[PDB]
Amino acid sequence: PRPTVIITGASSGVGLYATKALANRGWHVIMACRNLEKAEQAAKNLQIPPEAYTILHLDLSSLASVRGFVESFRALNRPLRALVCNAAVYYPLLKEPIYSVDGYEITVATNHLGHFLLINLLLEDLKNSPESDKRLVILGTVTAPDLGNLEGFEKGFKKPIAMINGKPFKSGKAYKDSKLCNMLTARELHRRFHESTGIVFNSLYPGCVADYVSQELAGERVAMVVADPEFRQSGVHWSWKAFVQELSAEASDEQKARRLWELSEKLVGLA
Ligand SMILES: NC(=O)c1ccc[n+]([C@@H]2O[C@H](COP(=O)([O-])OP(=O)(O)OC[C@H]3O[C@@H](n4cnc5c(N)ncnc54)[C@H](OP(=O)(O)O)[C@@H]3O)[C@@H](O)[C@H]2O)c1
Repeated sequence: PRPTVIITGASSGVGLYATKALANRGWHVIMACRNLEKAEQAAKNLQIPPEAYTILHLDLSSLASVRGFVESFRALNRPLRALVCNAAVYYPLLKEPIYSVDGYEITVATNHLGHFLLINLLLEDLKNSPESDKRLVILGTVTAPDLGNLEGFEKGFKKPIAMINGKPFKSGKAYKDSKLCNMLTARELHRRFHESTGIVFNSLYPGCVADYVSQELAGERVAMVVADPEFRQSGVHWSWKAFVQELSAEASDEQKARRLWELSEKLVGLA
């Protein structure tokens, strides 16, 4: 019946090669992508058997699209074994911010807020699934950049607010802030839900993937964290030969992780 894993941002890079690696291991991969034609071209391009994947539309920068993707996935009537939050956007050259359809600065909106809504919905599916070895894996970063007292979120994160700490827009820092949000979400997931659900919640940094380690190897590392018994440990950040990486003070701040969660629920319409 083939275990089922959802991978966001599966049409390129780490996510595409993770799709390849898990399809090779006998999994059925849901490629959750925003450009359906680029995704089908990429899967064919890597010679992934069509039995092993299903492409569904997901645009993380639109909260309505997130809910639409979840609807489409649930219509397949496939029990979920794992979720990989891999998609990310980075805009190195912007000097002024870009806002999502929902009104949110696009880097944080895509990399954190859209994933945050997706996680909260698909947690329901992981809980209900009868699989015994269920995992939610978040792609993190090397930096283990600062959210202040989350003033930008406390005020609702609408234009002209463009940074989580409410200070002036900086595009490179917006990216790092968004990856710190990913790390804090992985930590709060473990704290709140690991004992209650038995789901393994962790993160990983696969290495520096110019395009240094290859995209193919990075994808294989994602597959190990998803599938291999040696990585069945909740609440840890894996880094590379793999080791448990101690996190920064800000990423280990449990009050901040909880407050980020509460404010994020509000911003995505879950409160
Ligand atoms: N590259 C590195 O060295 C490195 C290092 C550490 C961590 N990471 C992390 O690894 C993960 C993947 O990175 P990558 O290097 O493989 O980058 P990538 O090749 O540019 O792939 C990013 C994927 O995310 C998707 N994406 C962007 N916006 C989206 C949206 N609104 N909705 C749905 N999907 C969206 C992209 O879709 P499109 O194909 O349509 O553009 C693309 O498939 C990220 O979380 C990144 O932070 C990367």
